[PDB]
Amino acid sequence: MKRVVLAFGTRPEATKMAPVYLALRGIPGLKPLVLLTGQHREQLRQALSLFGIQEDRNLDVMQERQALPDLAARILPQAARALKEMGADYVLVHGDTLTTFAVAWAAFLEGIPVGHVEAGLRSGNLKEPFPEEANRRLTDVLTDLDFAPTPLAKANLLKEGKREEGILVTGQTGVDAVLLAAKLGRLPEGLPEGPYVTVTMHRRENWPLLSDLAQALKRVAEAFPHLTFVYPVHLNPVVREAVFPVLKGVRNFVLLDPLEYGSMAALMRASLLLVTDSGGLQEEGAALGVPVVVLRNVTERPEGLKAGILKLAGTDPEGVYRVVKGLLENPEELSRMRKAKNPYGDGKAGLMVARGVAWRLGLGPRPEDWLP
Amino acid sequence: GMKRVVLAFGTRPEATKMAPVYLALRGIPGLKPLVLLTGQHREQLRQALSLFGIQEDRNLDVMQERQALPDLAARILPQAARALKEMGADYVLVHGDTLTTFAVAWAAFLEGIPVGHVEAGLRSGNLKEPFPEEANRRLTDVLTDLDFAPTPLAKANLLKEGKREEGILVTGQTGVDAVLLAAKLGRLPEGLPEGPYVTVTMHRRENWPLLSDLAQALKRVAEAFPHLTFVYPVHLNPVVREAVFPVLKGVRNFVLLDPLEYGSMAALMRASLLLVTDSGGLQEEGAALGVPVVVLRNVTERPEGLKAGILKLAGTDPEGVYRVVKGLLENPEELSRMRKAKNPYGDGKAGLMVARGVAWRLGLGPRPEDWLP
Repeated sequence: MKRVVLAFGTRPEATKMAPVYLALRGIPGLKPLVLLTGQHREQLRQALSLFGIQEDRNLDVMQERQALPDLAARILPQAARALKEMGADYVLVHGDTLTTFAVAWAAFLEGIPVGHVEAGLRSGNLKEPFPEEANRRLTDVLTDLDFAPTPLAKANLLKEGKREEGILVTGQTGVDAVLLAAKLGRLPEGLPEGPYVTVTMHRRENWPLLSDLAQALKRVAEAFPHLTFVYPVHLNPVVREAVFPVLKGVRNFVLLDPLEYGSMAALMRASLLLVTDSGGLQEEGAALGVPVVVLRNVTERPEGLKAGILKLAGTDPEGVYRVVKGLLENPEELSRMRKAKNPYGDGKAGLMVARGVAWRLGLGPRPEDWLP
Repeated sequence: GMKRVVLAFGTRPEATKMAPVYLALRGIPGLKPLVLLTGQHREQLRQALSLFGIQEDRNLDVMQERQALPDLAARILPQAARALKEMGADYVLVHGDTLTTFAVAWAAFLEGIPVGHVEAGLRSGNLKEPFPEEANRRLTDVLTDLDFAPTPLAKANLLKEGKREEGILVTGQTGVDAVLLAAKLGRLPEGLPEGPYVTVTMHRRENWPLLSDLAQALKRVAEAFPHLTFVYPVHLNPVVREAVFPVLKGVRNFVLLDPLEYGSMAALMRASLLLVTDSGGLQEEGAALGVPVVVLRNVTERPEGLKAGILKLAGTDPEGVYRVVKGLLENPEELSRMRKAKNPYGDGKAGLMVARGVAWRLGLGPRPEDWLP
């Protein structure tokens, strides 16, 4: 039995790796194992529990901020020992954290092949993001197999000296993850009957406009009394103090505290539309086929704005009210959005990663690139 | 100067190639070079830097015992970051492909200090061979602000890894500068007869069994040139001495010495009309000094030298060696052409180019022009 160790330390990483773990379990001759490398073991176990996954080993790390050189030095030796003791035949890492490179380097120094999930993304500037851009580039120098989420990612890797045979375009495992989480998660309790409209103004950008936006949300809720608007506020002093004094009295509105990945996925899934200012929650909406209205007017990947998935409602208070209201009064246009083709993946990226690993371990054939 | 440039290295070979850079930096207004030793033999490296008149400014704390790679890197990283920050480094220069070199470069990067990589770009194209050196150099170059490539080929390798043109400078080898410096600072062996001299060196293990025959050929050469003194620092290996001593001891114009130090040997070669050797390393040293070299081999371990006309092959047949060496010593024009041949490794000023490259990055001067082969 070949052992494949997935090493990660944050909840976002855990959710993106869960589909990979699940697909590996379905391959004969392979056994997936999880090595936690972060802080907050309870939070990670909770995140993994949504998918019925428990870790196999945990590294010993400090619970607060540590100087980067000290963090790397603390992870390296531990990681090398953990990977050898776990009997790893292959190691999968994800993302661009310092911890991720340290684990990849430990594996390489121990002669264990490394696969990098969601690899190839580049800014072209080592000073931004710091030290993430360097972390991912360093990690890719050592990778046996790069799992690029897009054709562009593959192009980047090819310009850095990576061989085509060592690159597999898989699409985003995040797509697989949210689709599954939507089914596994449970809606917030106590919520009224639907239809629902999920609202989440997370971005710390619109600090001032936050109030005006809330005023617009109140008026749209009045324009749609037969619709329930669920809004999980970040219980932040600056945020709460700006939205609650405006929405608290709206019987049509439901204010909740931050939700967990599974619950938020289920809520979005059970919603007719998503109103947000977060790029992350916009991509999840795309995978779920849920229409999204971004409270912006530019920036980001026009991939989704390439018609379908999302639409911009600008920052203008009155403009937003009209954009959203116009949509909720146009459901059949919202139907055109839900049927939009997902440009981020087919929900089988996790399976492709697992098959790629099986191929490297001589257990199966090389899968073919995912095509948008 | 106001800006501080830390050169971090931990082995004698690295110190030798970095010395020319250190001295060139000391000559640039607004810059002050500093040395951070990163190896296991402080006193040993300390003495090596002595020849060049360089002292270290700080040393990392490294175990003497062998250690697993992950543990070594972990041991180096934190203290390196702290040392570079406490030394107030505005720029860091590293050399080589060791694990420590990458650990230092990563420490500098994490502290936000630009890093320059000397003699960068050489690749094997295989992460398994050499291990972990190929990985070490590729990792180091991901983080480098300026790569100083010894050759156009090295530059081509760097571009192939995503490095941008503006971030690469072809400098030639600082090793050339080092020999010239060592020759100038060194002193010839004591009590030598009045010159001219011919330096002789034979120690290629494969030539071992031919040493007696080759020594006899050299004895014939010495007898044919009574006015020249042949100086031969003989290696300590008893096998070598049993072969050469009985033949060359007692030869009037042959001087047999014990192995010389880097500087003393460079000085001897510089004072010689010709170098006779079977060593690739010494052949390259002769070329740095513009000293004609005759190689006692049937083929060269590098085509560059032969192509450049800096060396002549004499083969290993005794009669042939005599004919070639005697012929060359009686052909002043051929010897002259060899001394005037363009060195295919560097122009002896690679250190100055590296120094100017750093000054340019720090906004203290224009970008130097690339060395041309």
